[PDB]
Amino acid sequence: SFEGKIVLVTGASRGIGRAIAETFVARGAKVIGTATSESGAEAISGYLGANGKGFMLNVKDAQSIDSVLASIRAEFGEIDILVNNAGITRDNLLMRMKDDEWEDILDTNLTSVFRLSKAVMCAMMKKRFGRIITIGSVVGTMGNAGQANYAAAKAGLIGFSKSLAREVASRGITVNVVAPGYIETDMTRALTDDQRAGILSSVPANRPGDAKEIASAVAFLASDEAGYITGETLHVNGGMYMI
Amino acid sequence: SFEGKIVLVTGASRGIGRAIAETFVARGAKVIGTATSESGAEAISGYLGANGKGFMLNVKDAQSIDSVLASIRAEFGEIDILVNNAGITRDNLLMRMKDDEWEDILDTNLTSVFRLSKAVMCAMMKKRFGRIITIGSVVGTMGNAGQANYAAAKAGLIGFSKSLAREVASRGITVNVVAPGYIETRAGILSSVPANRPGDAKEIASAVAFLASDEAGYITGETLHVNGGMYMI
Ligand SMILES: NC(=O)C1=CN([C@@H]2O[C@H](COP(=O)(O)OP(=O)(O)OC[C@H]3O[C@@H](n4cnc5c(N)ncnc54)[C@H](OP(=O)(O)O)[C@@H]3O)[C@@H](O)[C@H]2O)C=CC1
Repeated sequence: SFEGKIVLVTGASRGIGRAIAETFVARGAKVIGTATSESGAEAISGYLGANGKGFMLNVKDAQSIDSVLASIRAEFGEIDILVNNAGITRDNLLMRMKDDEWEDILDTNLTSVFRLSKAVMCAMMKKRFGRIITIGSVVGTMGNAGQANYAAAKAGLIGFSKSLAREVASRGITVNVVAPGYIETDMTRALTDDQRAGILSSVPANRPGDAKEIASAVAFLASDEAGYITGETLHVNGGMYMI
Repeated sequence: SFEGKIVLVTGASRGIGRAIAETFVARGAKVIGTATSESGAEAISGYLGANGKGFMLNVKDAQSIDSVLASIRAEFGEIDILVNNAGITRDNLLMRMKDDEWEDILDTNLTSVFRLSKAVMCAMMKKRFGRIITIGSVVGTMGNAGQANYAAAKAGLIGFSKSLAREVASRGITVNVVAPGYIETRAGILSSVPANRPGDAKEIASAVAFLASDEAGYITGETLHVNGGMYMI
């Protein structure tokens, strides 16, 4: 149960993000989800109801971050659990990878983790409790052709998390990463059956993952039953990669 | 043997970068080292001698990168072996680390690997041979307090190399990372090294040299840990 916990979930409009926010709502938390557009911000508030609210936040603008967090501080309070789920893919083979594509991935998926962790953990330290969970990817451990930018960012937040964990572990704050595998989004249900079966051939579980299965893992690491788990990567990929 | 191969080592003024550049010269290659100062550049041209040359290179400047590459391709030729070694530290506990310190580590230690690997790989693919080695750090794997920016960049270049290795493995190019531990450039950190001694700069060079050789054509997407037991994977 998360009765009393203030939970921030970046990128919460759909898929993993929404399933994460929906899980915390059902377990008694005050859940704050973000989208990149005001329409998404208001769409989050609709399905969050009275238990939470949606905000428009861009993880690449420090001004947008100071505003939303202050807005969160006024109408809700200090964040107890931060779930970094802002993240995009800008696929290309390296010889075709443009600069802005590399820079966009590092600012959206890696620098975002540094900036939001810096802003929430001052309160987690004085309250001697905190949870910082970032959604990485199996690509960060396994690598993948055409996603050198993506894998660099997803692996970078692991080293970041391990370093931050060592800094704050003695103050009741744990910093962890959930690494999803093949999860069924709407873009999953939109590729050809030839494509679908191709990825499944490398999944021993012989099925795509479900967004709530990532939410279950995020929920566990955030629960108070995981105070001794810090600097860890929890892989949820159905056996696609085994570490 | 490295006869007929052209090597480029970024950041080869001193320490690990120098030992790497000197090792490739000692095994028959034509070597180019880079520094940020025209000072350190002429220092590299000095110790390389008639078998190599130094260049001033700022990996955060795209004009500097392309200019040095043009010179190398005109004076020496296409680069066969890229050793990514440019790197800096600006440590701070996270709530004390200003955004500039996070920016500089990523731009210098991570984005530099993407820029120069991309710039050299087109010729490597046409030759159907290539070696890309990036000097990482034990910190990128074990993590370290006050070094979240350094660790994130060092961990990120491993995710980069794994993906790139999958892209070019079939065309005779391998992409690997050498991860040093405690290398002498207190005893409190030597208390964490079971070897009970610091590593030598040339001990990293021997690693890099092994990966860059034709004997290591089947090693790709791998991190070789040279740390004396500080971390074990
Ligand atoms: N020392 C250790 O224990 C460890 C070292 N490493 C890494 O391995 C390498 C060891 O070399 P080390 O002697 O430690 O570090 P150096 O003291 O040799 O300086 C690192 C190199 O980076 C170059 N450099 C700095 N900024 C830039 C830039 N903006 N553009 C291009 N080049 C730049 C420097 O050139 P100049 O001489 O012009 O500054 C120098 O040659 C480093 O990359 C280090 O991070 C890995 C693990 C631990």
